[PDB]
Amino acid sequence: DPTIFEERHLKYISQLGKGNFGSVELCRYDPLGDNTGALVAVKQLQHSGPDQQRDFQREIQILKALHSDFIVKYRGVSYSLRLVMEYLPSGCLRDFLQRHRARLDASRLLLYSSQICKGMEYLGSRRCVHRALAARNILVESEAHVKIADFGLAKLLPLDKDYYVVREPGQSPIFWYAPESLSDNIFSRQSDVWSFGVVLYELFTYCDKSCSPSAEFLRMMALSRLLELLEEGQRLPAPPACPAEVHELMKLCWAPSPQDRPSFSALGPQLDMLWSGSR
Ligand SMILES: *CCC(=O)Nc1cccc(-c2c[nH]c3ncccc23)c1
Ligand SMILES: NC(=O)Nc1ccccc1
Repeated sequence: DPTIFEERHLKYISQLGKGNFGSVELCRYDPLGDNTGALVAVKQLQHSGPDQQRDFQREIQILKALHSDFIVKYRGVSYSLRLVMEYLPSGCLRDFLQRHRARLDASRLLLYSSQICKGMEYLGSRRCVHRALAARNILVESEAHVKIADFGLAKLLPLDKDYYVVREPGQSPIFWYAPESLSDNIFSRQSDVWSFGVVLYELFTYCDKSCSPSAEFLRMMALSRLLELLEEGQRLPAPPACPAEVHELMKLCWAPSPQDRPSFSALGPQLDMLWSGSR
């Protein structure tokens, strides 16, 4: 098995991020001990109950089974249990957009949109719901290439259903979630499409803090209140210089009824042809 990384050869470098039940660390897999080894990102749990340990075992199996240019690559595990992934050096898309705004044009955002869409299309085809999709957990491999990451809330669909219900949703951020998620804790590939709409909003505002989803809710008046806005048909406003056709795609992603939202398969070509027509 080349899929097993020895604890002793994973050299801690620094922390990339920390949740409440887990963290990701930049490490060097340095078996030769000369610091020529490759950088990897390593996820582990802290203060984890047995429930979280099982979830993490599933998460590892899910990520491992996904083979897409647009999904963060599984490399292996270390055995206590640690998930080893490729390191994507440019970090999360949210911060990247803020930092490099000036050198990213509409074309580039469409490229990212298209990559994320393909990624989500691929997920759907493995009957996986991501749920957490947002600019803060999409990663940047390069200026020309993003990938979906953070499968901490990802779940495979029941084999007899196209959605699932979660019993306790925790204290996750509400501004990316579809109404059926907010009202009944329902999640599906069609709720993912809603979330993708919010990601398009993020991309095309370059994740400016003053018009973030959370900022725009506060202006436009917690869980009960947002849900009421959405049922009334209120949506995030068109980003300042957003191409009309992108804004329209967002609004479709945010259809009240899950069955009226476009599929990722239908979004893909529409985004790709806006790219051709912009560049
Ligand atoms: C945008 C802030 C944030 O939460 N970024 C973040 C958190 C945790 C991990 C990463 C990161 C950066 N490069 C990586 N490569 C692979 C896996 C995770 C990872 C970024
Ligand atoms: N999808 C969408 O428009 N949601 C929303 C609406 C108002 C405030 C925050 C988020």
